[PDB]
Parts: sequence; C-alpha cells; structure tokens
Amino acid sequence: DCRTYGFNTQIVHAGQQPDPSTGALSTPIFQTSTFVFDSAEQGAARFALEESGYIYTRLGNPTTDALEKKLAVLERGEAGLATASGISAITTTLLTLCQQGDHIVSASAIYGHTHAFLSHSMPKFGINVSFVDAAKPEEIRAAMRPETKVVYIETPANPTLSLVDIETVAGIAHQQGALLVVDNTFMSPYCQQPLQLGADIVVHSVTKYINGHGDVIGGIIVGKQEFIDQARFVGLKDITGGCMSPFNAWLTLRGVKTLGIRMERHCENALKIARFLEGHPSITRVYYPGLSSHPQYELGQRQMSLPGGIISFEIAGGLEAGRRMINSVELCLLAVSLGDTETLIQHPASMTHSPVAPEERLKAGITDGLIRLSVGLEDPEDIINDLEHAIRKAT
Amino acid sequence: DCRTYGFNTQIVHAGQQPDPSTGALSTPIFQTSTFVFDSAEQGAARFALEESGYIYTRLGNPTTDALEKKLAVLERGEAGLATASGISAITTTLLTLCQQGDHIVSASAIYGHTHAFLSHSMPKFGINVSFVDAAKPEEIRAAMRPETKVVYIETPANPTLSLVDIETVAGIAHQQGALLVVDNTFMSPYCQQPLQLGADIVVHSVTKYINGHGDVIGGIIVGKQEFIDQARFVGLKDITGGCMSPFNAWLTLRGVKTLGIRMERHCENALKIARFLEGHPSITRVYYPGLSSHPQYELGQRQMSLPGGIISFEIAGGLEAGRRMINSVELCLLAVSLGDTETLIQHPASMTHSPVAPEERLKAGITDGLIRLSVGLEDPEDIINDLEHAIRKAT
Amino acid sequence: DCRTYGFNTQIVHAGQQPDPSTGALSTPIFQTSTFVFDSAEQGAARFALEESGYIYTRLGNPTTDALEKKLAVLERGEAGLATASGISAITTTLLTLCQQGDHIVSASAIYGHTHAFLSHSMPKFGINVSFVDAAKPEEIRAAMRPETKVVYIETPANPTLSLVDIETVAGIAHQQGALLVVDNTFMSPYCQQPLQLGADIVVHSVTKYINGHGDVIGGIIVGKQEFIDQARFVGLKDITGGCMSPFNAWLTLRGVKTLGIRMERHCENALKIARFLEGHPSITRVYYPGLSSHPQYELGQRQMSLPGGIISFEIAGGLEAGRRMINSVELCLLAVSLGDTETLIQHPASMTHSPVAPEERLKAGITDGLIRLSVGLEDPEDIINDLEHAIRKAT
Amino acid sequence: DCRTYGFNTQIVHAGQQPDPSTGALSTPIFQTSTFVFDSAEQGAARFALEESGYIYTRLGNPTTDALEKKLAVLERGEAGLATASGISAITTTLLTLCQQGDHIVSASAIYGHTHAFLSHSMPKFGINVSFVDAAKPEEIRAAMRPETKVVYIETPANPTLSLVDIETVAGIAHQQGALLVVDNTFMSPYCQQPLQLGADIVVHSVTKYINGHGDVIGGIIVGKQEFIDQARFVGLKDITGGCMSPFNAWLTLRGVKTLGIRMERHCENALKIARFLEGHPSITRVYYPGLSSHPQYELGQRQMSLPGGIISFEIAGGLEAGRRMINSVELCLLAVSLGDTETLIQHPASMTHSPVAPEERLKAGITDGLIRLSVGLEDPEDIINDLEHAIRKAT
Ligand SMILES: CCCC[C@H](NCc1c(COP(=O)(O)O)cnc(C)c1O)C(=O)O
Ligand SMILES: CCCC[C@H](NCc1c(COP(=O)(O)O)cnc(C)c1O)C(=O)O
Ligand SMILES: CCCC[C@H](NCc1c(COP(=O)(O)O)cnc(C)c1O)C(=O)O
Ligand SMILES: CCCC[C@H](NCc1c(COP(=O)(O)O)cnc(C)c1O)C(=O)O
Repeated sequence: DCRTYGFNTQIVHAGQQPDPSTGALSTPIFQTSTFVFDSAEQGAARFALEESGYIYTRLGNPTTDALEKKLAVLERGEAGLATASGISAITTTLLTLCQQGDHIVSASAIYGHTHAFLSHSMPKFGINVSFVDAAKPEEIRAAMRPETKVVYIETPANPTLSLVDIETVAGIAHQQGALLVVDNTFMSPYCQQPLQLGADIVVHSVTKYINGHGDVIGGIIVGKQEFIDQARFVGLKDITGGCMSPFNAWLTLRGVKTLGIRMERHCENALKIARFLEGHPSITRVYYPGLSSHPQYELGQRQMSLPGGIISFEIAGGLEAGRRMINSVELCLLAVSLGDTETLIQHPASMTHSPVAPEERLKAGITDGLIRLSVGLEDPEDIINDLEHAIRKAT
Repeated sequence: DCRTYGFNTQIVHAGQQPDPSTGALSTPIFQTSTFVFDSAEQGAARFALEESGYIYTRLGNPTTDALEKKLAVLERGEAGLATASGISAITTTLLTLCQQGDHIVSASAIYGHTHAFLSHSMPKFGINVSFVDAAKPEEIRAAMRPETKVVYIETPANPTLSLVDIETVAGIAHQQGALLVVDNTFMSPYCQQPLQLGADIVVHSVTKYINGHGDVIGGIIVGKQEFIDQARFVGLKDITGGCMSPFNAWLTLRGVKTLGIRMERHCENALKIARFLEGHPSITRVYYPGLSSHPQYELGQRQMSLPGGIISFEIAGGLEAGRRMINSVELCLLAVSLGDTETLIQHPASMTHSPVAPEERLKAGITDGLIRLSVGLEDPEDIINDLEHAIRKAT
Repeated sequence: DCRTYGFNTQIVHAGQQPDPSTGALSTPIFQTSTFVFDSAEQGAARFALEESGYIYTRLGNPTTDALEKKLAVLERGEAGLATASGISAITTTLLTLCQQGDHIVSASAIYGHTHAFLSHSMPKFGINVSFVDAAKPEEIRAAMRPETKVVYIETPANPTLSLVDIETVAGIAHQQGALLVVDNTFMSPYCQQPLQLGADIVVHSVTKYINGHGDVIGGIIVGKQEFIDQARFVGLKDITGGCMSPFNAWLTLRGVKTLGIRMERHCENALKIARFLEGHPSITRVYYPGLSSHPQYELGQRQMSLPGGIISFEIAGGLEAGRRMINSVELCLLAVSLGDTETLIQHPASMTHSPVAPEERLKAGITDGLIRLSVGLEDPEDIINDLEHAIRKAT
Repeated sequence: DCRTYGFNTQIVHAGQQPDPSTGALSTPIFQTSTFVFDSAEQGAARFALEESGYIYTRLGNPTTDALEKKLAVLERGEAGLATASGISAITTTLLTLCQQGDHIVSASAIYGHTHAFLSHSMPKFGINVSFVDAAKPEEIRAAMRPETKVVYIETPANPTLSLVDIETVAGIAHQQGALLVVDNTFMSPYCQQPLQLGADIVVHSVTKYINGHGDVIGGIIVGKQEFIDQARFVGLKDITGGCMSPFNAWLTLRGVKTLGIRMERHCENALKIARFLEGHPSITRVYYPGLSSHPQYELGQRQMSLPGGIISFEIAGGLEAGRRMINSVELCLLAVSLGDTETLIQHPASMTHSPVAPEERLKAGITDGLIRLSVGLEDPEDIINDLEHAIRKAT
C-alpha cells in the first residue's frame, strides 16, 4: 500500500505501477478518446457505475487516473480529479457545490482570475460572495450567513505572502456548517497539507510547482470520494467540461517525480536570496515566510514544512525603480507564472497592473516598488549577482 | 489570403504557415505555460490588450491560435476559440451569454450530456430552458420569451438523424432578438456551414470528425470576434477554465489536414452501408440522410453537401436481437464515440441506456432494436460482410 | 486474422487492437525506456529469446511493434523493423547483410544520401559497390560477381521518375544467388508491393507518404522473419543503434490510417497537374509515370496501382527560368522533402545542387531547368493556378 | 554567455532561451521533417554549408540543437550531436573515426552491447579491436599499434564499478597518436568531466541519468567542432542514420533541468544504502566508489565529484540466494536499466546471463551472488527496509 511509505517514496511511486500487460515502467500515455467494450454487457456494466473500467476520456482515463491517485495520496485525501487548468479546478469545485441563492466567504488576497470569477461571474449565477481579510479569522466568522456553503482561502497569499491559519479557519467554517476549500498551489503537498489541518477540499494549479517545468497548464482537486464523484460526474462532465488531456497528465506525472528535490532546492535558494535582499539598503521590504520578521512567522513554522520558493520585495524609488530593475536583470526572466525551474520576475505596477489606478493597486497591496520573484533551480549566487547588479542599476 | 483558396486548400493551409524563425513546416508544438517579455513595457503592452502577442497559455498560445484560425476560416466565421472538450465549447458559450433570469430554447434531440447541463445545471444558476422538437420550427417560435437569449440546435440529431432547418430557425431566432447556436459536430465544416445559413455561433466537439483519429478530446467555438473575445477573456479565463492543451491543438491540426478526404470516404462508405441495410429484410428501419425515404431528405440536400458518416438502424426482434447483433460483430468495434477512422457500433438500449425505463427510452427515440453506427475508413465490403454476418446470427 | 481483410481495412486495423488491460482504442504511447519483470525467472525467460515479451525499448516496444506488424501486413512480408530514419532502414539492412569482401550492385538513380553511403562509406568497410543503370536489367546482370550479396534498387527513381522492373531484376538477382532490396518510399505499399514481385526486402523512409504529415523522420524494413531478427538483434542492437522512438511510431501509426485516401488524392491531383504541365508550351518535358509518353509506361501500369504523387518537369530557359519560377510560387512551398499534405517544390540546380559542376549535374539527370514537385492534398485547381502564374512570370 | 554561469545555472539555461518569435519559455517541440526556404537562394545558401539555418531534421533541428548545445556546455566541449540511442552515439563515433585496417584498444569492462559491436561487428568491417583491463594503464600502452586510432573506456565500469584513470590514459593515447573516447553515461557531466581530463570525445546514453525519467532512449556525443561536424554530416547522415526525434530531445531537455538535484539525491541515497550493505553480515562484498575500501578510492575522489548512484553487491549463498533476494523485494523494481527515478535491481546470473556458462560469467566479473542496484529518489530508509527484508528472506 503506497499510503504506507515515506513521502519521497510516495512522490515517486504512489498512483503508479508497471503496466500490467507489458511491464512498461513509465505510465503509458493513453492518448485516446474512446474505449472499446468486449460485449454489450460490459458496456452496460460501466455506464450505470455498476462495474469499474473506462468508457471515454472526458469521464476518466488510465494516465489521468494515475495522477489523481498520486495527488490524493500526497495530500492525504481520498480522491483526486484532474482538470484543464487551475481555474477549472476552482470553478469546477465551486460550481459543483453552489447554486443560485448560496453564499461564499472568500479571502480577498487571492489569485486575480479567481477574484474575477468570484466578483463578477458568481453573482451573475445568483451566488453571492463576501470578501474578507482571511489573516483575521474573526472577519471570516462575521461574514458567515445561513446560506454560506464554502469558505475559500489561499495561503500563502499574494502579493505579500501573508498567511491564513488553516486549522483555525476550518474550525470556524465547520461550526457554521460550511466547507473549507484551500488553494495549495504556492506550497504543494510537499510543504503544506491543508486536509491534515481540517480543510475539506484542496485545489491546485499544477501549472506551478506540481508540474514544475513550465510546460503544462492544468489543475487538480483533492477531497472526499463522495465530493470528487460529484465534481467528476456533474461538475466536469456537465458544467465546465474542463478535462485534462492524457498527455498533460503524463507530463505532470513526470514533473511531480522530482517534486521533493525541487521544493528543497527552491526553498534553500529562496531563503538565501531573501536574506540577501533583507540586508540590501536599497530594498525597503522583503516578504518571505522564512524571515523571522514576517508578521505570521510562527504560524508559518507550524503550518508549512518549508517557507516556499516565492519572494516579494519593494525596491527604493517606487515605480521607476521597479521598472528599471526588471529591465536590468540578465538571468531572471520577465514573466508572470511561478514554480518553474527558471527564476522568474515581475513588477506588477509596470507590467500587469500598469493601467490600474495607482491608489486601487495600493488598497490591493501592490505598491509601486513591489517586485515578485519565483526562485528557480539556478545557483543562488548567480541569481543574487543578477539581482545585485539590477538593483544597483535601478537606484 | 487563405480565405481565397479552395476548401481543400484551406483545410491544408488556413491558419498555418512555416515558422518564421526557423522555416519549420509543421506548426511547432508550443508546449509552454508561460511566455517571456523583453521589457516591463512589452509586458504592460500585452495585458491591457494594447499590443498583440502571448502572455500565458490559458489566455492564448501559438499552436492553439493556428487551430482557431483554421476552423474560423473553414466555418466562414471571424474567430475561433479552442476548448478542453466539446462540452466545454457548449458551456463556455452558454455561460458567457447567459445569466440568472435568462432563458434558452433548446432542441430536445441533442447530445445527452448537453441535455443534462441544460436540464439540471442551467436551472440551478437561474437560467431556464425550454425543450422543443426543433424539426418543427413553430415549436421554437412558440417557446420564445422576452428573456430568451439563445436558441440551441444540433443537426443532424441523434438518435434517428433528424434534421433542423438552420436558415429558417435562424430567421425566427433573430426576429425575436435571440442568437442561434448550432452544434455542427456530426457534419464538420466540410459538410455543413451553419454560419453561412444565419447561425451566430457554431460549436464542435473536435473529438469526432475534425480531429478524426480517436485520440483527442476537445472542442471549438466559432463566431464573431466580439463574441469570441468575451468567450475567451471571460468564459474561459474566468468561468470554465476549459483551455485546450497545445499538444491536443497540434494533434487536431494534424487530424484536420485530412478532413476533406476523410469525409468523402466516410460518406461514400456510409451511403453504401445504408443502402445495404435498407435492402435487408431483417432490418425494419434505416435512418440516414442520404436515403430518399428520410422525412427531411430535400432539406438535407440543400443544407448538407454530403449525407454524413453516421447511420442508425433498427434490427428485427428488439432488445435481445440488438444485443446479439452487437455481440456478433468481428470488425466493427463496440464503443460510444463517433467520427474515428475505425467503424464503431453501439446498441444504446443494452449499453448506455440499459438502466433507463424502456418507456422513457421510447419517448426519447430509443427503441429496443436501435443500433447506431459510425462508419470508418475500412473497405465497405468488409463492414457490410461483418454486419451481414452479425445480423444473420442475431435473428 | 488481419491478413484476410481488404487493403483499406488493413490500413486501418492491421497490427492494432484495443488495449487489453483498458480497452483504449488508440494504441497507447509506450514512452518508456525499460520494462519490469515479475521475477528473476521471467527476466531470464525473455533474454535468451526463450519466452515472448518486452525488455528494453531499443530491443522492442509495444507501440513500435504495432507499426512493424501493420507495415509487414501491408507489404505482404513476414516481419517489420522500425528505425530512426529512412537512411537507418537502408544502412541497418545493408550492414547486417554485408561484410568486408562482399559486393553490392546498385542502381545509380537513387536517393542522394544513399548514394553517398554506397560510394564513400561502404568501400571504407571493405564492401565494394558497382553502380549501374537499373532500367537496363542486363547491366545488373553484367555487374554481378561471385561476392555479390545484394542488388539494390529504387522505383520510381529520381530525378526523372524512371522505373525498374522489379520482377525481372528479382529473377536475375536470385539466379546469381543475391538478395534484392527495394526502396519503396516513393510508392508506399498502397501503390507498389515489391515483395509480391520477388523482392526479398523492402525499405522505406516513413518520413514521406507512410507517415504523410511532414512531422516524423523514420524508416521501416520489411522482410522474412529470419532476416528481420538479424536486422533487429545485430544490425540495430549492435551496429547502427537506429531505433525509432515510441512517439514517432505512434505518429506514424496515426498517419498511416489515412494512407489509402491520401494516396488516392495525391495521385488524382498529380495526374491532373501532370496533364496541365504537358499541355503547357513553356514546359519542355514532364516526367510522370501516368503520362502515356513515359518511356516505361506499360511497365508502370503492370507494377504500380497508381502513378504516384511526384512529378518532375523542365521549364523553358534553363537555370534562370527555374530559379524565377520557384521564386514566384505563392502556394507551393520551397522545400526538399516529399509525400507531405502540402505541395512542395524544389529546383535542384539552384537549390541543392547549385555548387555541383553543371556538367556533372547533367550526367546525373539534373538539367538546369528541372523542377521537382511533390503534389499535396490542396485543390488541384489552386496548385495549377499557382504553377501557371509562376511559369508565366518565369518565362 | 552561458559558459560563464555556475553549473546549476548552466544545467537550467545553457543551450536554451525564450522563443524569439513568441517568447515561449519552454523550447518549442519542432516536430517537423522539413523546413521551408524563402527563396531558391536561401535553399542553396544552406546546402553548401555557406549560411546557417535548418534544412531537414535528420541533418539538424532547433529542439535537438538546444540539447546538443546544453550538453556541450556541461561537458566543456565545443559541440554536441544527439542520437537515437547510446549505442548509436558510440557506433556513430567509432564508424566515423575508423575504417578497414584501423585498430581500437578497448577496455574489457564495458557495456555488453558495446562489447558485442566491438567483438563481432567491427572485425567484420576490417576494424580490429584489442581488449584490455583498463584499470591497468600499462595494458593499454602495450596493446597500442601503429594502426590504433582510438582508445575506448568506460568509468566507472560494470559490474563491480571499477575505475579508469582518465587523465593518465589520455596522456598514453595521445603520446601514441590516438584519440581517447570516454563513455560517461554512469556519471553524467554533473559528476565527471572527461574532456577536462584530456579525453577527446565523450559519449552518453542519455537513456540513463541525463534524461533520468525512464522514458527516453537516446544518446549524445560531445567533442570538438571539427569532429562533431564529421560525425553529423558523415556518420549520422550517411552511415548509422541514428538521429534523435525532436520529441525525445525535448523530453531529455526537460529531464536534464533537474540533473543536479537528481544526482545529489541519487548519490546521497546510494552512499547510505552502500554503508548499510557493507555493515550487513549476509552481504560478502559491496562495490561502491564512495566506500573507502574501494581499491581505487583515491582516484575516484580526484576524478568524480560524487560517487554515483549505482551499487553492486554480493549476497551470501550464490545463485539461489541472489534469485530469492530479487524475488523478495517489494519496492525495488526488477529491470535492467539504470539512472531512473525509481530504484531498479537486477541479478545478472539468474536474469540476463542465466544461459551463459557459470565459469565465463566469473571471468567476466559476474559472480553467482552479484546483484546490481540503481538507487532512485525514494526515501533511503524505505529502500533499506526493502533490501533488509529481502536479504533476510533470501538467506
Ligand atoms: C496569467 C497570470 C499567471 C498565472 C499565475 N497564477 C495562476 C494561479 C491559479 C490559476 O491556475 P491556472 O493558470 O493553471 O488556471 C490558481 N491559483 C493560484 C494560486 C495561481 O497562482 C500567476 O503568475 O499568478
Ligand atoms: C460519452 C458518450 C460519447 C460522446 C459522444 N458525443 C459527444 C458530443 C459532444 C460532446 O463532446 P466531448 O465529448 O468532446 O465533450 C458534443 N456534441 C455532440 C454532437 C457530441 O456527439 C457520443 O458518442 O455521442
Ligand atoms: C534531405 C533531402 C530530403 C530527403 C528526401 N528523401 C529521403 C529519402 C530516403 C531517406 O529517408 P530519411 O530522410 O527518413 O532518412 C530514403 N529513400 C528515399 C527514396 C528518399 O527519398 C528527398 O527530398 O529526396
Ligand atoms: C538492455 C540492457 C539495459 C541497457 C543499460 N545500459 C545501456 C548503456 C549504453 C547503451 O545505451 P542505449 O540503451 O541508450 O543504446 C551505453 N553505455 C552504457 C554505459 C550503458 O549502460 C544497462 O542496464 O546496462
């Protein structure tokens, strides 16, 4: 039983075994749309969910099934469901759970396209959402209504890597009859296990650390079998249609083999870079859970096995400085994703949020000098030199 | 301009050209999650939709863009949007268009998972749906309400390959202020062009004939640029997350190269097989638009350039006969998809709809002896011999 | 037994079946390097070739095995062996068969890199080669020696699509104790079957028509089991190492599904274009086996079921005209391969053979005005218009 | 310049950059056979090697070029050449260098299929080979002849992980006018750099650690540009045809991103497991360069940055014990490859070499109790427990 081995052993083996018919060690790429039955009877036995086996890849596929099983084991969940994207993991989940008249309490400090879905799309389906500062569990409690079905959080959260106390929030949600859904993208199961802290459902964008190689868009949902069966057979099948391609599942299986050693190196690197930035007189602030001045440092130590691979920081001199800095890096690459093997950097005030009113960005935690860094697998000395050179230039 | 060449030339070339940097003839597989910017300024220029280029594959990708452009040309539409599945093409479309309080008029004779989405999921978002017999355009008119945003049809329709008069229905929908959405999966653009008949939006499951090779789940939406931009930047980005993987897009580009020659052969084969079945004294009925006894035969001749690759038929002796028949084929393969290079066969009363009450199936057009056949690229004589042998055995 | 069905049925089905463990219809992509054994005993049973099954993909793989079996059926050969390239199919074959002191009789009119291998590499291994005009079977006989192990031919042959009488040459080779190896790349098994005419071994570059989609480099060898086992376990395993990747095998399996309908359309198109060129007063010569003035026309009719998709022709005005013409096409693409879905064109005197002495090219059949055309799946009217426009411009 | 960064930075970045036309961060998969030219002139400019760019994937491809460049940087070589297999890397190399009448001095302790090529195939091309114990550099010197073109070694070598002193052997080979070719498969460039020690040419099977994921068969050659150009344009193009598919190159690029962190973990694990085995009273011998009793331990410390991921050991009780042991593991997988993320185990006397005469195996270093272990990325405690359990059972 794969649930019995060590976590690195599970990373490598859980959900997978040699192909029964051939012995192939790699999980085969079942790049098929349909599946053949031996008889009328076998076709019937599968459709009524009266007998196990495959029918059609939108419903289930052996390659994707391996990925779902592996991630269920890694998050200590019953079952997994792969999706087309991180967005689809979130929306499949919430659209399965909620209907007209229901309510959601959401953290404000969440991924931007998640916020758009919650702010604009949900209310158009009759589903109301209240946003709160989830670093303050009391605001979550105060926002709960009789109609609240879900509490939704991300931790750590952009853009300043603030935290949410999963265990505390889970207790509050459950006392009030709601489910807790946690987006665990930033951490991966190697660094944080929300189900073990009382969350009901975990979602990821596997696009970030789980795949890790910057070449797959995808999501995963993990939770109880009863829920996952609804997310599969109603949410995905009927509502979003957000299935993962078998090739993408295979790539993610391949990427996740190195999850443990990648996370160790990302976090070792990031701690070094965060300490460098904290010592730098041109840098006003450094946001990183591994720094002891982080305002929720102790919580982070309890909840996270490592402080993560992402750092935010503020450069002296505001917008122009941030722009000059990101324009002066030679090694770090300018891009908006994270969790890849390459170090990526972005300056949201000049890049993504450049048309947004400067005062709105500030309300949103986005100061003019804020830079976000996804630390890769390069030598940290080279990343530090590159940052040092660019900071010197920018200031 | 690719919109100027013949249709076979467009099938091969539209949306594609040699790679500019290398000359590679095959469209490269851009199996990437993110895209790098040259500067802060270039990153900003893309996000505000102020300058063209790529950002992130959930938003857009060069491989997928080629597929979208090709299918837009083939359907004579402005723009295309690829999706994770045929379901996602439909739901992305309808969830973009509709909100709480809106209404849809839908054909009853539609794909089963579409019917589930319309029957069960839409009403839970406050979106009501009226089902009608779309072979009777008057029932569509009578079901229209002030709140009706969309009329939704499939033609030909399962299970008896009845038709819908696209042009007539489009006129009725537009007079009453609604959009017409047509699922053109069964035909492909090679055989039917709903936009040219007044439809506003076409959707496909590319899983069937467009890909054609039984190895891709995917969808596509084609329509006006203004609509497609909303389906991309709200529907997909925010709501369903149903993006297509670049690999799947490349496979579908590859599959669609042979669309014209495949459709010609599927339809040539199917006409021969349909005539054989019509002459067979053990077969009570044959449903095929190429047979002159089809009740909408003339409409079909006007609307469709070929009668298609799908045949339904009823075998003497009801359920037991249908089961014995599908259990007695040696060449045809028992499976529930269609539009693959292999001939596929299914007996819905014993396979898919075996737990459904026999009288409900009958209301739904599914008689106990009904067999559905997706005609492949084999020698038709071999398919005929296989059917002949199995029919003889079954009766 | 797949060897019993019609040829189109075999194209679709031979060598393939639904996956036994899952029912997946598409052959799974077994993208693996190794294979696991259940026990020491099972590992031993495979290595001594004492029991069937897989060990390691360089030796054999289930995806590649399907391709090998399919092509063996299509060529009416016992066994198949896939390779990294068409070159590797040829060299694996000849390096398996021949050793220091042996001799080969080869056609002169062969693929250029084949000629280089025969002219320069073989003699450096002590293997001598005599080149002859294989359109004259007597020259083959006259060149035979006691040490001659192989007679090697291509038909049709570049650059003027001359033919070789397979049956006649086979008889001559066998009387003198030699094997006949035929490169059947230009025809595919759909159009010519050298084994049925007495050849011992057929090779292809699957890069051309068998794959057909311009996205795979690969080869195949077909022949008797005893030979193929030597080509696999010595030639490939030890000598060239030229194994095919499972992904490439899967792509070629996918491409070959449409071989019959592609060849029909390539040849229908090519006959139309060849007739157009023959009627054009700016074109001095047209080389195409489907034209009745071809000097071996009747032989072609006996030996080939279709005249093929390749045309060569000579434009009035020599080198400058040929260059102006290829520079003036808008639809045809300038490239050196053939057998793709797109129409490709090349002018060897200005492109490939531009540094070669003009008189050497002439000895080699390459006149200054010679253009080679690989006819694709576009509308022939569009290809004709494009050629017409470019010829008018060039002259 | 990528040759200036740290080695981990080079692992991630060398040979790669964002796509120029699109910014895609992942190297695109250029899964193409041919490449289009803009004009006759551009086609000519490429063929004569008079201008840079692509022509045809057997000759060169942008995806494969990235892999070749990366591995050249990592081995501190001028140029790289990817191949279909490790075998093809070796044979392409040696068949390029050598012709009838030439001689090779080879280590005896080399990969088995290499030994077959050298023992049986080379002499049939007039190329003689002398095998020597390359742990004794004097035997290499004594075997040199006026005709010796190459000295060929592997280090560490199977089956007992003996070493060869690269620097010493290079000096001996060069004094006598020969090239030194080193198979660096077992180490990877992360652990050993033969070019930096005076080797002329390095080869790998990328099937093992460079790819690392058990899903690619492939090779690479690294050396001087003048040599590599001959290996490409004669060896590969003409002789072996052993090109690598672009997909396989992309997979290997992806796999090699984690080379540094994988090697660190493989070797950390292997040292722990080797120490465990050395302390075990049922284990008579343990072969591992990281153990101080290894007979060439100091050499290993100078030549290798880590002691590697492979261990051989001898179990008490000979053949029956070895068989019982490999039949009793539950976590380790029975297979013949190495360098994958999963721990693999084999007992050559019962598996591979079971039909070989027991006394021949002994001459070859293969004792009846010898087990070979490729240590994966699992928790070492789990691998140790699995070995402990199986050893206890076997004895
Ligand atoms: C387009 C902006 C880049 C996206 C990226 N975050 C994406 C992201 C998602 C959405 O996942 P998908 O992209 O697979 O749908 C979900 N959850 C988190 C925490 C995310 O960071 C970022 O850089 O924040
Ligand atoms: C699972 C049942 C097989 C599905 C198949 N019809 C699927 C299908 C879809 C849905 O497309 P996707 O599967 O890509 O989401 C949409 N539209 C039509 C007309 C369809 O036939 C059939 O055999 O009818
Ligand atoms: C590089 C020149 C293009 C090659 C192409 N002929 C390639 C080719 C080969 C070699 O096959 P591979 O390329 O798979 O090794 C073998 N046999 C024939 C008849 C060929 O035409 C041509 O256009 O003639
Ligand atoms: C089939 C036996 C398994 C092969 C494996 N060694 C394969 C191998 C090769 C050959 O490489 P390819 O397989 O990519 O052609 C070259 N060099 C070394 C050192 C090898 O170990 C082993 O387990 O030793």
